[PDB]
Amino acid sequence: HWGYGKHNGPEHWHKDFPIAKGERQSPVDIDTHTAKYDPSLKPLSVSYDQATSLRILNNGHAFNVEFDDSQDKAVLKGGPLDGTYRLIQFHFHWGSLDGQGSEHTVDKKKYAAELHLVHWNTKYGDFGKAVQQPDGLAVLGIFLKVGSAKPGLQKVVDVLDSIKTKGKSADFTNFDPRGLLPESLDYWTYPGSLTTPPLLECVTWIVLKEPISVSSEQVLKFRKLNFNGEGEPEELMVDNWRPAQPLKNRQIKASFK
Ligand SMILES: O=C(O)Cc1cccc([N+](=O)[O-])c1
Ligand SMILES: [Zn+2]
Repeated sequence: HWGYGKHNGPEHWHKDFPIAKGERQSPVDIDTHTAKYDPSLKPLSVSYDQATSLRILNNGHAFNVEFDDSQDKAVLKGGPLDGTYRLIQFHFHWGSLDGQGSEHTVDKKKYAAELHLVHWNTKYGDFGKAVQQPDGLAVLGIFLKVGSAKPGLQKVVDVLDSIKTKGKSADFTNFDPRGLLPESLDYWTYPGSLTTPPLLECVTWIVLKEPISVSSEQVLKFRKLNFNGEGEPEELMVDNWRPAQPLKNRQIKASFK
């Protein structure tokens, strides 16, 4: 099955998921000089005051912080979006070293990590139906750089020891994702895909310009996770990022001047 190695990594995914070579794949490089300011874009509305996290999961590819998405409790709206998109989970992608890890790049710059807050369009009723639609998901992507610690991330880092290996979960209630957001909500947006199989072309991407800062210690704890299951040969969970894919016939739009 797919993963991030030599033998099963991104460069192989097309064999089981031919949409890997599609017209609207993600991530992409954001060429800041060619992304045009679009005055018709709105401010993003991130409403996470009632978000109800339930659990954290090592799925063997990353870890997921999961939310109760059975009511409109944590929603993303506005920005480039029509309608209302409910938060279901967040996760990250990161590197073996601070010089890589992000999926999107900015003028070819790779950040140490990238956070993805995944939301589904309520007009499709559930996640599984939403991923079948071109406007089914909105993913908010936030870059991480290494510097000052992010106090709001620490709760997540400290639970990771309990989900070291693939298939482990742990209760993770009352975590507030507002603590992961940067000051500005300036963004780039473009139409794209999931960045892991099945790579479905169902995402409006909203990538924030301003990274968050996390400490070296925090990211080092991400890198102590394992791709393998309990008791199997240890292979550190690092470099779980898909590289930039061809932009093809897409425009990246900027919310800011
Ligand atoms: O489980 C998976 O890898 C598929 C999946 C599910 C939800 C979000 C995703 N994304 O690319 O942001 C991908
Ligand atoms: Zn992701």
